[PDB]
Amino acid sequence: CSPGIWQLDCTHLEGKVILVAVHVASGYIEAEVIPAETGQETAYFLLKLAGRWPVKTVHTDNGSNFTSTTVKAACWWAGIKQEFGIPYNPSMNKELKKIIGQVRDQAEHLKTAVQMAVFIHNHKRKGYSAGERIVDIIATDIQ
Amino acid sequence: CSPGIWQLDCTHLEGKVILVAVHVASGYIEAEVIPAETGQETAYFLLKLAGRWPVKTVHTDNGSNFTSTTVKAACWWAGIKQEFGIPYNPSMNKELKKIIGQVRDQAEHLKTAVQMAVFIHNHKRKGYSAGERIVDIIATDIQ
Ligand SMILES: Cc1cc(C(=O)NC2CCCCCC2)c2c(c1[C@H](OC(C)(C)C)C(=O)O)[C@]1(CC2)CC[C@@H](C)CC1
Ligand SMILES: Cc1cc(C(=O)NC2CCCCCC2)c2c(c1[C@H](OC(C)(C)C)C(=O)O)[C@]1(CC2)CC[C@@H](C)CC1
Repeated sequence: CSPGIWQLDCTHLEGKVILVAVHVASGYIEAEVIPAETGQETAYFLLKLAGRWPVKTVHTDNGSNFTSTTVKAACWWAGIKQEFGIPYNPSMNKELKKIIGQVRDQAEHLKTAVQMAVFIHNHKRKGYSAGERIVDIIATDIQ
Repeated sequence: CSPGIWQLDCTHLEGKVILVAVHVASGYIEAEVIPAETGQETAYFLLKLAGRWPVKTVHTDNGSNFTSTTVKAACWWAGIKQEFGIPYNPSMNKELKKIIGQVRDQAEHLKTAVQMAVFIHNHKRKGYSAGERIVDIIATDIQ
């Protein structure tokens, strides 16, 4: 997979919304609890992500996520296009919920447990970790 | 400078608080508006940062920032130590305020303009950009 492709999806836990972004080529994840599943939260999240990584295309399992003018304006400003090379055929959201449950009792707030789970996931040895693979993929792509 | 050293500081604009983290070796920045200048916001921010980058030591220009038990617990869990190799002698916070002012009229909310400014800063050509330098520094360090 190309080094600039990211997938964004929302999942639900404890009555709250978790926005999950996956760097498809490496398995690296960024995730955050958001108050509402809205175009404004999505747009703000995409702007943050694009300022930290070289985001070229974005995919999702719910295409209606990207219909708001707010999201479109954010993609426009950051130069993000929609991904079309990933067919929809009806993963880590469940594996991420697994880690959250493992650490949930260590934190009061769900948003804390989510970041603990992101940390665990990105640094776990699978023989590099996801965090190691993304930087080497993007670094190699620069050259 | 070592590839795992980050500097964290808060600055103020429009009556709000902006938390600014700098990867000292590359100039790469992450920044966010936070509601209050509190140990809980600092701790949560450090947990997010450490799950995304290999954070080994953290420095600051206001040492009292790191006295709360909440921050200490976060550093403990993520394995972060305090940096001692950067003497205090009384930069980018001003350069970042410069970019914010340049784009401020393009967004309603300050928090949006901040992320726009982070994007501009990390992708500006200075002949690589900060975003390119951090990944190559960390990738080279893995090997
Ligand atoms: C709200 C809250 C409060 C405290 C706190 O001040 N506890 C004191 C400690 C001193 C001795 C006992 C008296 C109680 C702590 C956390 C949190 C956490 O929320 C934030 C991320 C800070 C926003 C949460 O969601 O629970 C930690 C540990 C300490 C943060 C680090 C993390 C790995 C584990 C959870
Ligand atoms: C709150 C808000 C609302 C709208 C919006 O829905 N405008 C519509 C567009 C359709 C046509 C005119 C009618 C009005 C827009 C933004 C924001 C922004 O706050 C968030 C990041 C989304 C949380 C802000 O702080 O202003 C953007 C552009 C569009 C986001 C992208 C960014 C590069 C520039 C600012």
